[PDB]
Amino acid sequence: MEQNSYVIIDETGIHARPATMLVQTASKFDSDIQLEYNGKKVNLKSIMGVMSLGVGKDAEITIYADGSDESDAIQAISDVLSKEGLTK
Repeated sequence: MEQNSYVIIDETGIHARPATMLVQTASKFDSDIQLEYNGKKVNLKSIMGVMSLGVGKDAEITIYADGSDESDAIQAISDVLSKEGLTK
């Protein structure tokens, strides 16, 4: 299983807007990607979780992936994350 950590830079804190794309692009692949935040792991396939993940700004989040696209899913995430600008 391959994961990926990041830092929130969006004062909006990963919301349903992005959480959607991330979650989407996450499962959209196949691998079993999971969201994490300050030891708070969840399902990167559900918003209710990514949303209730209080992905506040200045907060460091993470995402896991265990499949055949895991790495590919991780590459998509960071992309979606940076794509929106919730991180870096």
